[PDB]
Amino acid sequence: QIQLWQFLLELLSDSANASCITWEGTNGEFKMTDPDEVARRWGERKSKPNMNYDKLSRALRYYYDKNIMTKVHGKRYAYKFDAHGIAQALQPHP
Amino acid sequence: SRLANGQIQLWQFLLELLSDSANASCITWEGTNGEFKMTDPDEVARRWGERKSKPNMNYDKLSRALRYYYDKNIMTKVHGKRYAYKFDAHGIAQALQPHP
Amino acid sequence: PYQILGPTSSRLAIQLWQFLLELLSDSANASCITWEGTNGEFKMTDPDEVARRWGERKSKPNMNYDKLSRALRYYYDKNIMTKVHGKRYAYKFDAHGIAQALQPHP
DNA sequence: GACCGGAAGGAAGGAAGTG
DNA sequence: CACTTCCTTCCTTCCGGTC
Repeated sequence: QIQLWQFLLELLSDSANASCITWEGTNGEFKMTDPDEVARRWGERKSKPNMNYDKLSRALRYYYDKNIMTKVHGKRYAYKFDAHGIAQALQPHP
Repeated sequence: SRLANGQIQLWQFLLELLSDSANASCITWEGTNGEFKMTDPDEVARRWGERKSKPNMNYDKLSRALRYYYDKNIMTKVHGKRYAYKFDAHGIAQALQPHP
Repeated sequence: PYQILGPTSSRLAIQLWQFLLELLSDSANASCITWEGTNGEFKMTDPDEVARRWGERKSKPNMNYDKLSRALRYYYDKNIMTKVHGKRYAYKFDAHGIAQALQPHP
């Protein structure tokens, strides 16, 4: 199915959807400017009327452990994709 | 369990680590009746990955596996303690020699 | 409803979809399973009861919902039934799938 | 309110065993 | 085959907590 981490890159790529989500430079760093709006779409996308930011953020926090993306400290609605994290998952040395 | 004799099952693999106290770092017992605790859930998960050739394995995915054992009655959650699961002898007994 | 009881009772004259419609026949089993719309949509109101029974009729214990559900998950591509999106324990039969299985018309 | 992480359980679909 | 078995993967859907 459509994975969340993918569905975010679906909207980040389109600069017309800068109202809800957009990049913030650094290195693969991004922000949700309208947190509710993001969750609202990811809701309808998966036939989910209840899906809010809390339920979405939970989904994102699992990626801290999967080592896909990390939370940008202090900065509100700030999540940064982890290159090394993703690189250590497709070039592993057990 | 030594009475085992497909691949290793999680409930089995855990009893392998529990038997040896060299692995007391990440997993260990907590009183009688098979109450056990994971003292480093991260470590346990990583080995269950090593054993099943699956480097991605993390608690969320491992833990989900344990939670399927509630209907098999193979092991149970200790509600009080964090990262603490209790085995069920009768469960693994019925799992090995089922009687209709 | 009555229309769907055509296929079910004609095959009754043992696969899992057959057994599910054997449960939907009459009622008193409404406690565990029943219909939504008579299009095909149906819900399991006690999933773990449906399971317990299905295991009993096949003479195999340790038959939970996950093991039953996985069986329904293979019916997706055979086109015997489909999932109802965002409805806990809700599935929908495909008449055109049951058609091919009862009568082969290539 | 944003943020953290258990914990439960759904739902999908691989992979190997059943008989 | 038509499942059964055992997951792995990916989340919703609650929480009781920190800040």
